Amino acid sequence: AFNDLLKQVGGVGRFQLIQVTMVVAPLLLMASHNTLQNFTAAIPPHHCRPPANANLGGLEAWLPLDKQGQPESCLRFTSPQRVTEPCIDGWVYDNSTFPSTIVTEWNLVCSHRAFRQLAQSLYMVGVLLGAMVFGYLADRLGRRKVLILNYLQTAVSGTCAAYAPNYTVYCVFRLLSGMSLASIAINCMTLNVEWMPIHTRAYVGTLIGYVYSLGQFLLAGIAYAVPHWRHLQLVVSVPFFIAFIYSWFFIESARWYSSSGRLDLTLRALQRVARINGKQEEGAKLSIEVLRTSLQKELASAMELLRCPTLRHLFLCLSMLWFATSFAYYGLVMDLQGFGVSMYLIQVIFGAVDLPAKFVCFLVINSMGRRPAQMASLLLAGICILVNGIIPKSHTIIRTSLAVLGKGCLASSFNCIFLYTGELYPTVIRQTGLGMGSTMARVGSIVSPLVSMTAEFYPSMPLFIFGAVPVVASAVTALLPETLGQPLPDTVQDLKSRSR
Repeated sequence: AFNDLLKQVGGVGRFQLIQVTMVVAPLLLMASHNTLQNFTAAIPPHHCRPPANANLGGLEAWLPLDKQGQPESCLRFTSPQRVTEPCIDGWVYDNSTFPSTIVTEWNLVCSHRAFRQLAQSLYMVGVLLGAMVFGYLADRLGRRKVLILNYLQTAVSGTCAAYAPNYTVYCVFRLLSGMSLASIAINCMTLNVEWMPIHTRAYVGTLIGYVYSLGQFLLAGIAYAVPHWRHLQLVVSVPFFIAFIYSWFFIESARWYSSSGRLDLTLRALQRVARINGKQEEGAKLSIEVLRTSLQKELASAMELLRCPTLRHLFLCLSMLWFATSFAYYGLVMDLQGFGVSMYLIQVIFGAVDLPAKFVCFLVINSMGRRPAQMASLLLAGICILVNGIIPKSHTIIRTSLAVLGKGCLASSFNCIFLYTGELYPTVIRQTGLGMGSTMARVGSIVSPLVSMTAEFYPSMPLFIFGAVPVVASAVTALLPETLGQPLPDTVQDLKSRSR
């Protein structure tokens, strides 16, 4: 087995530490890139600019007032103070907090407000495309080469977005940045796991969860330090140039070399790692014949998820769970400005709640089971979001606390569904099923900004939709079997025997 060779060349040695750390470091900026528009697309207060030929009755004589006494954002009087007209001459933006965003840069307000959400969706479209395209590319070219390309693409596209001369160019490059960043996240965990012993593989996924949580803190600090969107976009993008330079020194996974029919490449990688780990004597004992015997034994389709009636029910129910969790998650975390508290503080608190959420999810999963944990986390998240849509916006502390609880619950939902999905699918299709679940989540993050556009017509409709979907999904979990205390199924036959 390949695990025996890995233990022979050092187990979790110096090479594993160095390479895993270097590969995992860009996931710190992953959260910044995923939710950057909260700061780069922040919406400052705005109103119509008065006619140029007019002399400032003053500005108040030109602006109709809303029900709360504030000037209207999208209408001005045709004559100084009652015929209203849109902002023909543009808008005046309050620059006290956010001096420059893509909203102020390209006037993404009023009838053009939806372009802000379209840009977010196009980013998530790139994330979806990058998962599929670079998932195939990593298999043909290897994890190391694709990571090298992804770092360069992320650095170049993110920098180009910072220097975009118009909205269209910004969207194109944001989409390209999402393409490579999705591959970075996917191939970071594939490359690191393939170089780690099987009994340490769960720690790799756990460490990645801690890194993403730390990235939310990092975005808060960077955005607060760098308010200007062009500078902010640039500053989270150029670190990937550094990763691109040192990624050349990555060692491709010996397991991928063997699966590609290159044992001499497998041998060279293993001996290099043995040299780094101080196990040169063990590495010098390796040979193509030794590798051939060990990997002889080790060396279904996604359509079977729909062709098999037994696998179809699980796939459909899990797809709803994966979709809803992501759909509600990005519905909530991309609406930071809507809580009335400073977005930097909320971003900090949102990152902090991930840690107790995992601990509480860990406690519930092992005690009650995966199904009640998945049910409760989705149900409570939905209720929290739904109640947030009812409470008036003036109650900032209550609404923010509910949002934090809802965000923590959805983080627990993410933690449970990944573990639940693997124990639900048989070993023949488990990797395909986990990939299809992650795909459904990526679809949810595409749809979520689109639903957010409905706030233009009904201000509270997005929150109701973001809350209703997980509540419905919480009922879907009731159709799933409980996996706590069960052996992992191997074939679809095991699935039917378990049900019987």
